[PDB]
Amino acid sequence: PVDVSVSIFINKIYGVNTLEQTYKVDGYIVAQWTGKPRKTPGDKPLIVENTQIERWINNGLWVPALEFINVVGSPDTGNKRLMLFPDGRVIYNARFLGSFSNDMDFRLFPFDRQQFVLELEPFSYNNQQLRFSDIQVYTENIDNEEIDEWWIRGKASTHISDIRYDHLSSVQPNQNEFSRITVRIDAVRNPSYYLWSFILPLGLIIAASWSVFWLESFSERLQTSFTLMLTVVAYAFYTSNILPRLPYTTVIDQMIIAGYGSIFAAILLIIFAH
Amino acid sequence: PVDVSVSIFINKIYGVNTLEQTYKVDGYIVAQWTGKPRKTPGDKPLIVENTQIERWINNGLWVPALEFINVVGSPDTGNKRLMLFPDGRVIYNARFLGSFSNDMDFRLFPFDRQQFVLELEPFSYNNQQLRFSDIQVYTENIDNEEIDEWWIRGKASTHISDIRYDHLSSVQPNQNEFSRITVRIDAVRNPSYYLWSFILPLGLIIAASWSVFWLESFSERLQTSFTLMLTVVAYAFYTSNILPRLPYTTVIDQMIIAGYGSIFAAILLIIFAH
Amino acid sequence: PVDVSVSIFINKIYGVNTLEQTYKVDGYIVAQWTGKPRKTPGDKPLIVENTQIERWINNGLWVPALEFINVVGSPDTGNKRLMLFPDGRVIYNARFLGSFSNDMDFRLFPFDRQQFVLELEPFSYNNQQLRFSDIQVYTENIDNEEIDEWWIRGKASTHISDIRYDHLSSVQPNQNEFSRITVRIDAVRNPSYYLWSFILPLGLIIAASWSVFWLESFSERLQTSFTLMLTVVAYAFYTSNILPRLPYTTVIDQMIIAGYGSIFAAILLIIFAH
Amino acid sequence: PVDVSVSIFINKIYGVNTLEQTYKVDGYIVAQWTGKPRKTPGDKPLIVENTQIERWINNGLWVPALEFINVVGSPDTGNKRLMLFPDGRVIYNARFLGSFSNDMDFRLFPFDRQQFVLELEPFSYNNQQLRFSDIQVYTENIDNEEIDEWWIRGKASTHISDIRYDHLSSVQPNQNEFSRITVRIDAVRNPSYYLWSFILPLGLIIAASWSVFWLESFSERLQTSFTLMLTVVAYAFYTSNILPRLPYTTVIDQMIIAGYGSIFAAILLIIFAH
Amino acid sequence: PVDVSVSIFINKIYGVNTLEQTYKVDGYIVAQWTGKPRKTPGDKPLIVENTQIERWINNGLWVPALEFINVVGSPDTGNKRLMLFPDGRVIYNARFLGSFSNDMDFRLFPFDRQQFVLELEPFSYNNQQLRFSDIQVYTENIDNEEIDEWWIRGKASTHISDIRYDHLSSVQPNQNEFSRITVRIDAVRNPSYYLWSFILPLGLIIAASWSVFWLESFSERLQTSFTLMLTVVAYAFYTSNILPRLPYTTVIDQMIIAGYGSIFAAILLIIFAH
Repeated sequence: PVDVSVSIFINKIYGVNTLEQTYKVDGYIVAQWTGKPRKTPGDKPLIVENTQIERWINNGLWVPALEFINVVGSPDTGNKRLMLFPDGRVIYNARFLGSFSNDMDFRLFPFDRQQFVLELEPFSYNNQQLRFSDIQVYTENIDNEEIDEWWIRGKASTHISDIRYDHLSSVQPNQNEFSRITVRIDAVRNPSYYLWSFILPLGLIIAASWSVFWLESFSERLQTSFTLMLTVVAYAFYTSNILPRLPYTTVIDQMIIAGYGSIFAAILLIIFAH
Repeated sequence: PVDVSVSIFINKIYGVNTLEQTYKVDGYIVAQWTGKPRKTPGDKPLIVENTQIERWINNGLWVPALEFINVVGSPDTGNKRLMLFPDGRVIYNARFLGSFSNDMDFRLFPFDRQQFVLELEPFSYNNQQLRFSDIQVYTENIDNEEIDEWWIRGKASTHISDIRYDHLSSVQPNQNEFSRITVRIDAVRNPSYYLWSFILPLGLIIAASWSVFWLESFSERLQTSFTLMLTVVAYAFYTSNILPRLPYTTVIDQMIIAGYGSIFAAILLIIFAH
Repeated sequence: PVDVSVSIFINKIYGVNTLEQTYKVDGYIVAQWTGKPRKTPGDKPLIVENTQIERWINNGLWVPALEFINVVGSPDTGNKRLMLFPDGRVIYNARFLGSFSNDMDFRLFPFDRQQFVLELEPFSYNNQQLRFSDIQVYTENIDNEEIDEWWIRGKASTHISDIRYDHLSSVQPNQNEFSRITVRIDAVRNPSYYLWSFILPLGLIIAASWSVFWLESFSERLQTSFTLMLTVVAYAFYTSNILPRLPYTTVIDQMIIAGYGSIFAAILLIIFAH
Repeated sequence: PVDVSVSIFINKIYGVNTLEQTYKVDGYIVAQWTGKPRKTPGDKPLIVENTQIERWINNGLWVPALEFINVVGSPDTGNKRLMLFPDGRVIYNARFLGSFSNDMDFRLFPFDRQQFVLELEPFSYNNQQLRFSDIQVYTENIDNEEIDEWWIRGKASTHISDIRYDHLSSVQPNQNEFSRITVRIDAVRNPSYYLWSFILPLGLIIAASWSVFWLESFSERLQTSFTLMLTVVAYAFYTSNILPRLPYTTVIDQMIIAGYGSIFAAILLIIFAH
Repeated sequence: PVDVSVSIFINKIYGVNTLEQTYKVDGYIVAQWTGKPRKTPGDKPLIVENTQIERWINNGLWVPALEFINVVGSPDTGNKRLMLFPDGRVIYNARFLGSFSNDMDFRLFPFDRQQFVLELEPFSYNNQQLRFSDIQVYTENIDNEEIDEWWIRGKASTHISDIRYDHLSSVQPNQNEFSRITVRIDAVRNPSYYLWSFILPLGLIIAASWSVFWLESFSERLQTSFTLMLTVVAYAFYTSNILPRLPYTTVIDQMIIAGYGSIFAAILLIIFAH
């Protein structure tokens, strides 16, 4: 089994779409392994850039195809480098960009602590043919940065495991477990914008809804309550465009439901009084 | 006729757009068949990855093109593997991602029970040239998962049938029936978000619309009724962006129509009283 | 002139964007012609699938490029088949998907009767080099189906004509007329959704606007009339997102204008009374 | 210098996005020049279609790359034809589709008179190596047509000029001026939809805002004025989605500002009266 | 180390999306270096256009791959020219178009002064193999232009630095520093549209909110205050669609918060008075 040393450098993390539950990671991947010795022209190592790499693969060079498990669509791979050394070591450099997905729960939606997970795996070579030696993840550009509305905390966790694929067991009986690399980056959402845009004005709405019981009337009090109902509907307008359609309720959703319940409680209270 | 054994592994199902009536399925497809024996270098089977596969096809290797019938656009095929064995068996591995479409009725829109259908078929080889032996669908990653707002129930149904194409009968008189694989995954929509976002607040609107007949007046009662009309129009705003434009009416649509009818009934009632 | 028999099979028609005045047609195209006899290996016809077709074109095989005249962008061509027969006949099978455009008038917008037109034409071969023998259009999948909000009525009309190109007359003086195939599918819009979503509620708005003259007041009547004005503006909100920006007025637009005129007529009437 | 005769045929002009200030032009381009005589098989001219053209370029054939200067993104080039004649003349036919951009001022926004400009230029050959002889633009399909909301007036202007590039002066000292073709099509916007959708209802709003001074009250007059303020805000909602963010003000924008000023003038007037 | 002289010509800067914090730069890049002397056919320099360039790279020609560091996605590279001179000098011309990103702070959002940064760097060659001699940036087309809503001030700053990559230190111990070119264009936002669209009408809202204390009542004053609350919510609707979700507050956001605070201050003031 060929031992492959991966070095994932995260250039930037952007495009975090909470509705689609996806994010875009740009960076470079450096895979290194030792193969058969070769006689390159000159004692210096020879560098193969994009396209010229194929001629070498048609000649018979072994280059693994390292795919991303949790990618959405084909990754937008840019330039590729294949640096071949006389001794035998091969260094494969490539720039990747793709949309990655995660579970991404939203129980505490303004105060999310989500993990950006990159899963890397060979497409066709199992651990009896290709083993991952180690990975160092260099998240130096975004180690402590306020990317989008997200705070990156700490370093990036690295993990190497074996994944058994039961769909490949019928075609490959004894050898179907694949070496997988998991790269986890813990991210904390910045809650400031939601704090001054949603929670505080809806709190003012709740206070104004409490303030309707100071009238010595019944009809214009009803019109006031339905004006507040229209205002709460207005606040529920641009609520579903910031978080996905979740079966559970979040803080903004419970505040909207509390506003609806407060208005309807005022309605039933004045109807019971009448 | 070459017998081809397919093994569709569904990695994830996502992007279920109810307006477009489409969904995105990501996964791998494993086609296996036995051909002529060949002398690979070494007794071990030889693995061909993306691109190097073509050289083999130019040499004269028979590799079928398994298309998706119900796909929207070209599928975003990633890496491909062609694992050739000395004996003769050929294993074709490929990763697919495309937008698939189904009939997808919405009679009970918050309580949908839709089927995600994948149809697989050879493009050019009929059942006199290529027959599908069997398919095992491995939906283990999403067997019981809350993907998007959808619940996957049970396993995946497998079916192999023959499809007669009458447009190919004029060019191929006696041999125009094609072997087709249908993969059905039954999905149940999670109704919780709609339950606390649409039905309950519109029920409060209906209760408030009932509550207008407690006024001893005529003009401000009219202004109250038109304020409620504006509120129901506001609720009809973000109604057409969650389900497609259907000839029939659904539960949210009947609740909106009931609100409109209740307000107009109040209008005609107070006009008849005056 | 080579006689080419086309057989267009319409798999589905979807994505009918009335704002862009475009629609998406998916299906297969079967072109058949007789060329020089050839000695294929074996008496059976030889099938060339995607990619391997080019090698044959580099060898010198004559394969026409049948383009779509009214397409928007490049068509998303999937798999291609080239079935070569010993005798000489060549059958060209290809799967096409593209956005097509038509004139698509909207005088009676909820009750549209539009035609989906597919125009097929060789790119480089005129009728002195390539003539279209006949076309049979097999619209069997959508012969009577409720696709989107559209009803497909009857069969598909077929037509073969010669198109003179005056821009090619300066470079080709005597031979610049091209054989063109026009495929027309008559479609009827389903008016039910608009009937229960726009016409009926706006009729209720018109009735409520008539109902303002029952007040014995002047100021709160004015406030009622401007509340109705705000409601009509709300109904004009999600009006321009369902049909394109047309110089003429349609039924929804005339209903909105009638609502505006009714409110302003009420305003001028009460001002004249005062 | 090789004299190249261009013949641009405009099939259609569509997708005029005023916000992006871009438009989509579909059509064919016919470039013709005379080169070295060649012995084609047979006295008839030989036609090279897409792909087979490259083999000829690898053989050493001189085919210029005619780029579009004002294009947005890569043009969506479809089929290409290279018609080679025994004598020597070469005719290059290609179908282009791309997003083009212009200055596109909006001083009189409902009554725009904009020019659709296509700029064509060789990428690498200057006028010491490639000169444009003439261009005839055949805008016969859209000579007098109501495309989108735009009226095409007259024919298309043709112009051939030399463009000096100062960025190529350091690498090419004496020869850096390039022959450029400018194709201008004058377009007039159809003002009918805006006339019955924006100007007339906002005029009714202005009349109703004038009508507030008929009340013998102060509080409900204030509530009426703020209802009209909410209506003008509603009309300012779907105002910024039809024209881009311009430093200057247009007719719809001045009408909105006049409505705001009229309401605030009413407010200050009644406050001064009180 | 090969000295490479770059000449970046900025054709246009457009598509400045403040929400995505990205912008689109179109233009041409001219890289020039001196290599081994060659015997071209004829004393004149030989021009290689797109595609034919590869044959030369397969022959063994050294052409660097100059990537963009801050690009979003793959750049939409169009035509490429490789002009080879007898002496030895090679001129590489290419047209690039891609989405670039910057830090792009928005402390003074209507009065932004942002920098459009283009970072250019070889993908595989370090400064021991490729050194950047100089860069001249020719921003002559947009030197003083009102592109979008942005004013370009002055010329473009040029900078050449060495970037040490610590992720390449494990694979290349002593040689991992790369020559980088930074091109900065200072841009000033045009504040006119925001000045007459947001600040002035919200100032009128603030004045009207001050004007509520002129009523001798309590209930209709409350209804007036909640009508103003609904108007401020309406103004907060189309506020989050022009600037991204920032942790800090900007001028429009502070004006919205001031309106909310003024209305709630009026509410608490009249409640304290009652």
